Amino acid sequence: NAGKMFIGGLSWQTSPDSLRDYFSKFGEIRECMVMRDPTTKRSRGFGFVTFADPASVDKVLGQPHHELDSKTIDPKVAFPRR
Amino acid sequence: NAGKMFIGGLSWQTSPDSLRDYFSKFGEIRECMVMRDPKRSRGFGFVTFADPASVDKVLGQPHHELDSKTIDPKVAFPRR
Repeated sequence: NAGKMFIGGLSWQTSPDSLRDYFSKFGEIRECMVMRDPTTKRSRGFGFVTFADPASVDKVLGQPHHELDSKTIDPKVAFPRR
Repeated sequence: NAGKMFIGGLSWQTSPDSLRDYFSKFGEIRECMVMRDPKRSRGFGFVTFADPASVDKVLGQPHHELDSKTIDPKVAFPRR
């Protein structure tokens, strides 16, 4: 549904509060989660954000660069299928 | 939480129902979900097993394949 985004490339050290704190700069956030890639303890992880205002997604995508915990992260519109 | 796994590299071919059918052979599944990237090659799948034991059966099988693609199921530790 609306307002949801899937984010790739998170540092292995990025916490959910680091993910929430960065993305709060484009709007209020309903739900936020980080999932580690366990192939290594030093592997890039994945993030999920659910914005309160679905216009927040637009604000995110209008940036050319996104950086978090010194890694370039890759926010995408989420396309879930249960 | 427990009993969760994720799979990368899913083709557009693979339906959520196909993913569920694949992993149900290792045990009953509570949740199953696919996240596509539309850009023409590989999305992500998420499965929640009823019983954590089912994760051990997936990981004790060394080679996995789904809809022509080798897949590499991994334990998922989501943290909100």
